[PDB]
Amino acid sequence: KKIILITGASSGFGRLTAEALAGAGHRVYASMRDIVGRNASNVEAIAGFARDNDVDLRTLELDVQSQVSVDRAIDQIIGEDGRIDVLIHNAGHMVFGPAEAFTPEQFAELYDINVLSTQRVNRAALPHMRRQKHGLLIWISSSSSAGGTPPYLAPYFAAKAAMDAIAVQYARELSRWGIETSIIVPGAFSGVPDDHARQAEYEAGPNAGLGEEIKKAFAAIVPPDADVSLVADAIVRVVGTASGKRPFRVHVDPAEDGADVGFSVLDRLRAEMLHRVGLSDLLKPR
Amino acid sequence: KKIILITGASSGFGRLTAEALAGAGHRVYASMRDIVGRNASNVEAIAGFARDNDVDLRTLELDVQSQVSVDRAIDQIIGEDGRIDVLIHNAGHMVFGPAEAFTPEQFAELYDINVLSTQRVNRAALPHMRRQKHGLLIWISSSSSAGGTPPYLAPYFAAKAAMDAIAVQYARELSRWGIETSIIVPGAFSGVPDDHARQAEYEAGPNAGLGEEIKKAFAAIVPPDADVSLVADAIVRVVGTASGKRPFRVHVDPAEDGADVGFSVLDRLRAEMLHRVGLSDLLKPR
Repeated sequence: KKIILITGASSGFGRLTAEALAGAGHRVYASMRDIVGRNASNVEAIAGFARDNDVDLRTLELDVQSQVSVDRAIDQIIGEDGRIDVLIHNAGHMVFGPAEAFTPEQFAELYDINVLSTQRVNRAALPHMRRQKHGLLIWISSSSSAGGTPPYLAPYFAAKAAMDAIAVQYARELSRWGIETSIIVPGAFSGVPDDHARQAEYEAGPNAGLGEEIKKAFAAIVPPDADVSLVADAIVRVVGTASGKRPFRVHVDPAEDGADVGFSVLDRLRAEMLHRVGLSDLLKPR
Repeated sequence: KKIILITGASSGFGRLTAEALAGAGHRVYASMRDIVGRNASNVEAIAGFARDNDVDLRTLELDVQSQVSVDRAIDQIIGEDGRIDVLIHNAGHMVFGPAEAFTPEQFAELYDINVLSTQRVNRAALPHMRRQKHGLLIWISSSSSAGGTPPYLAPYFAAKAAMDAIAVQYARELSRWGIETSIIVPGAFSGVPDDHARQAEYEAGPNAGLGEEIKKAFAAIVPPDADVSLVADAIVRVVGTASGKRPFRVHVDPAEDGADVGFSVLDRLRAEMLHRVGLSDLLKPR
């Protein structure tokens, strides 16, 4: 029985994952921003599930955009439980529109939400996990960072691509500390540009209709019975695998956009390089 | 003879590329920050080359971290020449150290320099290129976004990974406007963490010596005669290729870290997806 923290768990993969892990008997902290306001109903929904099923599912206020918020929440868990066994980076947020119409700040904000968030959380949690010389980081990545993708989500896909690159780096840099990494790669199963005038130029020029054309074409390739719970069940299986035998990436992509193939080539090239330079021990947590 | 703007051209690939393009007879704006202070010598070096060789190489103040700076510089070129035929995104900056020891702001700053920079420049330049219905964006990407890589450069590799994802998106989103894209993928041929205490923990724990071990192991695989001018010559060749027949990516990687293989798989999967959804026209500028 593990102590687990998941970020951005108000709904989506985050929430089903927190519930499935708690179903598997773990002590699960399902964290999220603004539990008194914006997420009050989600808190109620999750709390009701936890009591109805008699599982150790707890909700925790954790705003990943605030270091002070993050620090407080990590201190609560450590003061209560002594450690974190599994850290699940899931907080995220996407957008749609012509990249040119998104402002520089918009891209920055996206980075904040999808990447800087993980760094705040890691900088808070990692000191404790490093003292244990043991632990598992799970990152919810995205098939888009190495598979076929639609146009019109650039600030989002950029941030996710950076997030996966960072996950990979930590995997190596934490391995001598005994910390394991597993990256979940979900396929296809939300803001817009602030520059309305620029977007209107796109709509009246050669890209007229492209936005809707993209949404429809990409919706159409998702199997109608594709279920987001597949991701939660992949995660319960990772957590339930013996230490040292966890997969590095798990692909859950009913639309089969190819990230399984892309990443398995990238993963192979990256390992090849570490063998080549005499650093193959970084491929395997101590 | 083309009108060309290159960012971050004070030295490095940027500078040799500006000189080679000017050698090929183009009108080249080699832009950079702070030409009166920090880059005054670089300005002198470049200006001396231009007069000695009698080439149309011009230096231009352009601070990619300032929208006002960017706008001014683009207005100067357009007021002088009427258009930009080739836009070369090259401004960049790297760092080395354990990812945990870099602060959230540090990662943000890196993103600013390596990604938000291109967005400021694109938002300024693209309206003009779109009116022409013609033009070429060249991005200087990095073998690290799809090849074997060292640990200890996470904020940098993250930013470059996002930058490549963005380049790919613009390639599709600009194609109906007639704008071509080519991405240069240079292999191996500089700040540090602000959190000294955290870095000192890494140095005294299980990652003792890893920093130097990485620098030495990765230096050793670069062929001693690998020359950075290979990149400049690849770019002159792209620019000199007929419109509509430019390669999408050009790999220049003497250490052979595998990004050629990684990207050619990713490129294939991405095209496959656009054919699959009926958007294959996005693969080919109008």
